[PDB]
Amino acid sequence: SRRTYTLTDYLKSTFRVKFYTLQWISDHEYLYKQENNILLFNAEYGNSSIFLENSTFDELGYSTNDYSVSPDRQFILFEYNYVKQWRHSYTASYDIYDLNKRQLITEERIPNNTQWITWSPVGHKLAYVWNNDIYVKNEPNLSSQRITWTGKENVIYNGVTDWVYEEEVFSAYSALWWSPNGTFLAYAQFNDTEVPLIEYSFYSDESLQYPKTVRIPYPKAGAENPTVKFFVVDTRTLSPNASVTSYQIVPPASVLIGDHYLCGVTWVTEERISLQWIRRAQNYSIIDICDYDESTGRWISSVARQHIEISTTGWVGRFRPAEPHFTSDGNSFYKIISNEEGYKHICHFQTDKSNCTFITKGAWEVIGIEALTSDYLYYISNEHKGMPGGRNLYRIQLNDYTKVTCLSCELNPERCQYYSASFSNKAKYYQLRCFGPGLPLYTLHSSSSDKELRVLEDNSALDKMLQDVQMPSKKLDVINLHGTKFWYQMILPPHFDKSKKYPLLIEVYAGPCSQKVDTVFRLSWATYLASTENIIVASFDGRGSGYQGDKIMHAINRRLGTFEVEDQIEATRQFSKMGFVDDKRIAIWGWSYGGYVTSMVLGAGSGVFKCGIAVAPVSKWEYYDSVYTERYMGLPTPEDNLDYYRNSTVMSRAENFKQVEYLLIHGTADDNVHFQQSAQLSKALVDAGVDFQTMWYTDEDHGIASNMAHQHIYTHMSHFLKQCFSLP
Amino acid sequence: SRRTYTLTDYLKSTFRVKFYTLQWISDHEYLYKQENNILLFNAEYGNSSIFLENSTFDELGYSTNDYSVSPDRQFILFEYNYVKQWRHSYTASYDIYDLNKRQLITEERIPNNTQWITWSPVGHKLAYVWNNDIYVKNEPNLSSQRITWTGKENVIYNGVTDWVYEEEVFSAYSALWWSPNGTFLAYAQFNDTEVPLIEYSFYSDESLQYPKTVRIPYPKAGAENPTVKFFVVDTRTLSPNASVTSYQIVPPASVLIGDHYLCGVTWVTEERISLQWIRRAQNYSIIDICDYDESTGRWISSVARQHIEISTTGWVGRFRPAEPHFTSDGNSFYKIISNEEGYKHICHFQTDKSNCTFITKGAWEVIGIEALTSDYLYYISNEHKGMPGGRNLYRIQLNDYTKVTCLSCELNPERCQYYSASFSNKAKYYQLRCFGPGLPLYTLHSSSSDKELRVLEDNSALDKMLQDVQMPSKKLDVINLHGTKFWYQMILPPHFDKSKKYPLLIEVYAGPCSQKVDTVFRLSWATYLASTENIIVASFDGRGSGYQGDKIMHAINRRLGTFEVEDQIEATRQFSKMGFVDDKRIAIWGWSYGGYVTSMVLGAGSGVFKCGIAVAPVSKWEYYDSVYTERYMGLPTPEDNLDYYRNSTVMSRAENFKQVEYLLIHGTADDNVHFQQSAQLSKALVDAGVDFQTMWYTDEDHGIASNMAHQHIYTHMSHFLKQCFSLP
Ligand SMILES: *[C@@H]1O[C@H](CO)[C@@H](O[C@@H]2O[C@H](CO)[C@@H](O[C@@H]3O[C@H](CO)[C@@H](O)[C@H](O)[C@@H]3O)[C@H](O)[C@H]2NC(C)=O)[C@H](O)[C@H]1NC(C)=O
Ligand SMILES: *[C@@H]1O[C@H](CO)[C@@H](O[C@@H]2O[C@H](CO)[C@@H](O)[C@H](O)[C@H]2NC(C)=O)[C@H](O)[C@H]1NC(C)=O
Ligand SMILES: *[C@@H]1O[C@H](CO)[C@@H](O[C@@H]2O[C@H](CO)[C@@H](O)[C@H](O)[C@H]2NC(C)=O)[C@H](O)[C@H]1NC(C)=O
Ligand SMILES: *[C@@H]1O[C@H](CO)[C@@H](O[C@@H]2O[C@H](CO)[C@@H](O)[C@H](O)[C@H]2NC(C)=O)[C@H](O)[C@H]1NC(C)=O
Ligand SMILES: *[C@@H]1O[C@H](CO)[C@@H](O[C@@H]2O[C@H](CO)[C@@H](O)[C@H](O)[C@H]2NC(C)=O)[C@H](O)[C@H]1NC(C)=O
Ligand SMILES: *C(N)[C@@H]1CCCN1C(=O)[C@@H](N)Cc1ccc(I)cc1
Ligand SMILES: *C(N)[C@@H]1CCCN1C(=O)[C@@H](N)Cc1ccc(I)cc1
Ligand SMILES: *[C@@H]1O[C@H](CO)[C@@H](O)[C@H](O)[C@H]1NC(C)=O
Ligand SMILES: *[C@@H]1O[C@H](CO)[C@@H](O)[C@H](O)[C@H]1NC(C)=O
Ligand SMILES: *[C@@H]1O[C@H](CO)[C@@H](O)[C@H](O)[C@H]1NC(C)=O
Ligand SMILES: *[C@@H]1O[C@H](CO)[C@@H](O)[C@H](O)[C@H]1NC(C)=O
Ligand SMILES: *[C@@H]1O[C@H](CO)[C@@H](O)[C@H](O)[C@H]1NC(C)=O
Ligand SMILES: *[C@@H]1O[C@H](CO)[C@@H](O)[C@H](O)[C@H]1NC(C)=O
Ligand SMILES: *[C@@H]1O[C@H](CO)[C@@H](O)[C@H](O)[C@H]1NC(C)=O
Repeated sequence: SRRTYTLTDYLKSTFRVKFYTLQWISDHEYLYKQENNILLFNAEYGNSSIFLENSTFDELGYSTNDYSVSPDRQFILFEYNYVKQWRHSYTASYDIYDLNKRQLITEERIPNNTQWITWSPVGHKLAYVWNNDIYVKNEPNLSSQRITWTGKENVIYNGVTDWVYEEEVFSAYSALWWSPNGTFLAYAQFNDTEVPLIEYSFYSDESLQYPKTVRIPYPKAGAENPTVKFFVVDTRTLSPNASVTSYQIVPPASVLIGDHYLCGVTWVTEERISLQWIRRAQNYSIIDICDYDESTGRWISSVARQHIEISTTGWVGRFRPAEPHFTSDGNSFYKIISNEEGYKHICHFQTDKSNCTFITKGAWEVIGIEALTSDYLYYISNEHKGMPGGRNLYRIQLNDYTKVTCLSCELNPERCQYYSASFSNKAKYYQLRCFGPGLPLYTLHSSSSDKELRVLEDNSALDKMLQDVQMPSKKLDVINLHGTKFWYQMILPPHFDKSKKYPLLIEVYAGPCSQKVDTVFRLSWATYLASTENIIVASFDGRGSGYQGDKIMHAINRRLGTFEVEDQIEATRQFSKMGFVDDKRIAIWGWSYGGYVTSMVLGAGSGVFKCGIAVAPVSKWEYYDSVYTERYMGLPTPEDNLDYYRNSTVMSRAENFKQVEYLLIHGTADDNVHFQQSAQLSKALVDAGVDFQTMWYTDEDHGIASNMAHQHIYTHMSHFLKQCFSLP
Repeated sequence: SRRTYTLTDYLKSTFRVKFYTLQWISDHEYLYKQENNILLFNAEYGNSSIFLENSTFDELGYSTNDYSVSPDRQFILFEYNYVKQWRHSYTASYDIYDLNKRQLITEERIPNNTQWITWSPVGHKLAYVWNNDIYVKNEPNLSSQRITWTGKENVIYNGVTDWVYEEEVFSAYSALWWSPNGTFLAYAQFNDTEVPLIEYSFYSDESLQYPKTVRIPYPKAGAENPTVKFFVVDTRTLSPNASVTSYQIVPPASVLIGDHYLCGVTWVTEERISLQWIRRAQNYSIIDICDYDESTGRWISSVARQHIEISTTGWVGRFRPAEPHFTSDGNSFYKIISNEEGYKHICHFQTDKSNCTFITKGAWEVIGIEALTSDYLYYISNEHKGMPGGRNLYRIQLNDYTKVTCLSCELNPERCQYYSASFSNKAKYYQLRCFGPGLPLYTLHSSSSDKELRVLEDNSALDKMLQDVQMPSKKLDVINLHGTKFWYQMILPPHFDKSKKYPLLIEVYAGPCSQKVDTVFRLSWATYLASTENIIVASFDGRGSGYQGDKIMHAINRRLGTFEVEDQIEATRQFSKMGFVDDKRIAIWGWSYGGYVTSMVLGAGSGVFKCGIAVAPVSKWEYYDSVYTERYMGLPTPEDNLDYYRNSTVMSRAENFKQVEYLLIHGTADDNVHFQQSAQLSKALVDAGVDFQTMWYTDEDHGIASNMAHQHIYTHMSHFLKQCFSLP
């Protein structure tokens, strides 16, 4: 009877998955925009009430908003006219609306193309970056004070990151931080003067007669990296006829020595800030906790307050060293690190002592610290049921590491095994976000009573919608490789036959510290491949993956393209041992690093895979950026690791592609994995006499994210997989 | 029984078609390279002597790619270190060899990276371009003397064409012209200052960490074109401590009025030069025969000596206006222009009388004037058998235009219907080149008795091989469209069997004045397609084609992408309704203009074609260069032809692509038809939700001619074709 999940279902998001985004604005109240009106919900009394109606969002372009209400609740910031740039970065326009007089501020408006804006932590101060320079507004109707005058396109960024810092270090565009009471505003300046430029054509609209050339300061492996400086402005003296009072905090000697990176900024107190630096190698990190000298206005550093974290078996942290979470008095902090066993656990440090005390242990890892009060610490880990692909919220008593309780494990054990949490201030309440394995579920809770104050979103609407369709099922199991058990998952077609034979599709990412296998509910292209095309879609996290301890994650240090690729084969090999797999029809695919591994596996000449598809794949690590590549492969010089760079390019394996049907896809405007990568790859194959297929996407970036492109690629990839599989 | 001409035979040229390349150097002697020796033959006598032993090459420390002997037979130029640029342009290194003392002149050498070099018509002077400047060397062993100082990269070219003059007007990279006795040295200077730059990426070898951005001053439709200046230099006063004596010849005012092009330079005598200019709108052209004034050094022009040529139905010439052929004395010249009946024939002009007299007439055309003596004039036309796709050599008596003799018609009426010739210095002898339909045949003839002195090359070898292989047959014929007789050709598969239904592939170019239907013998991809895959390959010349009169050719003036594509469809539709054609399997493919035409047809929704391949297609004329585009479309403004520009793009037909299988190939380093053109086309298709196949070629250009690429694209297109035709 009932239907199957169709490609059109997937491409037209006909089966919507709802979520519940809120914005805490006190230890017990939060804002939520419904339809278009911001409502203020009180978590302590359960009552709510419109904060400002739908009738104030005057569309000044096309669509609108995202909002930000000043901590003092006297003003509200409205963003619209959003112009996307890189992954996190973009420009937009802002309008400040007075919540008192209840009028839109027209005098001293915020510039068109602001790159970043933000309220001070308290009161209603503003600090924004426009044309790479920092400006501050003590009042929404006053004139801003220019803080920096060095701003310069493609060269000097003040308050916002350059391309590589946005992407591989901060995972954000923002590079300014207000101090708790708004006394100080800290920021970072990036200098790209010596950073080479990546360049590519961007054809624009059909009517543009000459293509334009995009130029971006992008450091590829080995290249000259951008430098950085850090400053702390004392906003108290900001006046139109006064000078900007500031101080430059320089990194510690152990780091100044050579090329380094600024990777973390944490305000401990108004008089204390914490900076986290890392040498360019990324196996030596350090935390420098600076104190404000009242009598001189300078932030003094101290050996007693510095904390070195290093890695002798790989790199520090997962994707970057863990951030420290300071206590209120700032005299001590907690930060995740690797223990003697190689597992990521919480360690307790005292601001001025170098030895710490782990407050957790186990054959599991703390995913990240979430909230900290004077009595408890709330964190996320994959301990529960020993599944590295699960996430639960836990609370541990600071005065007895014995009293640890799981606050989410048994709320809905079958439907919910993957949470993320969002606490209020002082952490007296929290939103629980459940992403699977069952339909997503958002609920609010009290921290004291641990009770479920209410259901914010249950997706019951999607539940109905789905009971009428033949959904596939997702199973997570285990196989052993090298005496170790690695997890895998398979999306199984509806009424999963049994011993009958189905074509297999490995969906791989496998980048370092990644995790493709999990209990997150997803409605993806695989869902359709299984439900409608009856294709099994497996995934496997072998060596290099994360969340299972450094032993597994650092297996690929300095040798990407080896184990993670090899394990994808060994596992698919076993998958074919199983009787429901049609070994004559096994394919593989992946995007980005998944594109790389897809290609490397297809280039292995293992005889196991029939066809593959790589999308925006890395092909030669020397083409990728410094921060990411150098973290796992070191420098591409003969005195360092140039050898493993050389033998891990996809081109080196071109002759074997003759044994498989290959589909290579890239977006011509990929600022991330430059189209260049695929250009050098197809050339090698051409030189090698290998037939394959191609698909370029004019002006699409790393995401091939436009609607038309999105639908095109999957439709195009679908026909390919079906052809290779002899499917109608 | 016998094998078939296989795809591999075509790609690796297993079957070589020999030819014979000689260089005349007198009226009875020509140079010929044999087994790497330069031999000097003697016409009539037939004997030959070693002019330079191949042992001379081996002593040189490099691969001598080309040679040139001084007209006085004392020196020989050795071209090596060749480095191709555009279609004609390229730089090289040169060594001058002293034939008398048999040494390699090693002092005051020619610089490396020479853009162009050439001997004076007599003696052994040299003129060369280097760094966009002109240098003159009187003696091989003496310092050269600089002539221009303005030469600047991508902006000022002295003695060599810029991108657009090379490709569109001169079909050459040289812009130098020695006078008959080498007294003067005429040269054009090109200013690209205000011409926009086309920018694209060149990836180069894998080791290149960052791609290189290529930039060419390239004028696209309606854009600022480069400007030009002509100059005659009196080399006699050339001395290190002396300025340069030069006069700038400006075009007649009727042309100077606005944007113009210099499209011809012909020396008549040592004191008379003929320049040919054209207006940006190529429907007005004028010849200005200038005389040297000994008392001033000026080159004076006179209204009497000016001949205006214009078209009311299209543009002047076939691609450019025919060039004037002057008489020894210089008082009269012969040039091809259009009849009052629209047919291109030879008109006799008086150097100072505005009227001329047509010495030839009919419903056929003269392709070109080959030689001119004081009694006879030799030309090539397609009159024989009223076959527009044929070529023969004719001789006409200047004293009586009634006696015309066809020198090639009856030499091999069955094997040779397409010739081209080469005459000795005074036309005392001529080499006839027979390119089809039989195997190419080169022969030597004496202008006196017109008897065949000997067979230079008959390809007897090739003839022996092919008899042992099932070669397909090529039949030319006619059909009627719009009440006219348009020619076509079909490469029929071996042992053709009317009654049985073959798949049909239409190979099309269709560019204005083009000719796909001819009698030239060609070992092509179609040969393989028909001999092996049993697919019929046909070509059709409809409206817009050339060599059939202006009424046919100018039909698409100002409306490119209409009648000619419309004529391809009507024609196929007829072939479709024939018996031996399986209308359920008809494809069409093409390159450049052909690619554009293939696309416009596929997107016409005429339902005739199943699939199509487009290689480096034009997609929107505003993207192509001005000289060529503006010649058939005029200017892309609302006051001109902007409207036919607008509805002639391929994008505007993107939707109809939902009805056909389409392959889109394009070199990413195509400087001629920019990649942008396909980039824009795919984007349109993707935005129209249409699925198609793509294939980019890293760094290949318009010809996609590297040996590896060349093979890949034909193997690729072969697969695609076989799929679509349901062929195993
Ligand atoms: C430099 O030039 C000399 C010519 O003086 C080249 O010698 C030629 O070498 C070829 C190959 O060994 C000879 O070809 C032979 O021709 C006979 C016909 O008489 C044929 O039966 C054989 O099958 C073979 O093809 C050729 O006779 C000989 N010189 C002549 C008479 O043309 C020499 O090869 C050249 N050196 C190089 C490497 O360029
Ligand atoms: C690059 O070369 C290294 C060195 O040979 C390869 O490492 C070896 O791989 C083989 C086959 O998988 C193993 O049996 C050896 O034990 C490895 N030796 C060492 C020293 O590690 C590596 O696999 C190659 N990597 C790529 C990208 O092909
Ligand atoms: C090439 O053409 C440019 C104009 O496109 C010439 O530049 C002009 O030079 C004159 C005198 O040097 C100035 O008065 C003008 O202002 C310039 N025009 C512009 C807009 O640049 C240039 O001189 C030409 N080059 C040569 C050597 O002929
Ligand atoms: C020579 O070509 C020009 C350039 O196209 C002709 O003039 C244009 O004619 C079209 C219509 O045919 C008009 O739409 C344009 O506005 C005209 N532009 C100009 C500058 O006149 C011109 O008529 C042709 N000369 C002749 C009469 O043969
Ligand atoms: C561009 O638009 C013009 C105007 O409609 C088209 O010209 C006419 O096309 C129809 C269809 O062939 C004919 O019946 C008319 O005789 C054409 N002539 C004119 C002047 O109207 C033209 O075909 C379109 N070109 C393209 C490439 O689509
Ligand atoms: C594709 N996955 C591509 C090539 C490997 C690295 N790639 C990225 O896009 C990364 N920048 C992803 C990423 C982002 C942020 C962090 I911290 C870590 C990885
Ligand atoms: C493809 N054939 C492309 C688009 C039409 C013009 N094209 C060219 O490549 C031409 N530049 C070829 C050409 C060159 C010189 C003359 I005179 C005429 C045509
Ligand atoms: C909720 O109701 C209480 C009264 O018990 C009131 O003090 C408060 O203002 C209300 N808060 C909201 C969010 O409406
Ligand atoms: C504004 O909110 C109301 C609900 O109170 C809703 O009915 C209306 O459609 C919304 N208009 C929009 C889309 O801004
Ligand atoms: C940026 O760095 C360059 C050195 O590469 C230096 O000359 C310049 O002063 C720096 N700019 C700033 C504002 O720090
Ligand atoms: C700041 O200086 C400007 C002119 O330099 C002056 O108009 C203004 O009054 C000064 N600010 C104050 C309030 O002193
Ligand atoms: C950190 O990495 C560098 C660069 O690869 C290496 O030379 C250095 O010895 C490492 N330090 C360690 C492992 O402590
Ligand atoms: C042909 O050329 C040779 C020199 O290679 C010469 O000896 C001979 O006399 C010439 N033949 C005649 C008789 O003209
Ligand atoms: C000019 O010629 C004279 C000959 O008298 C020579 O001595 C002088 O060096 C020359 N000057 C140059 C190098 O232009």
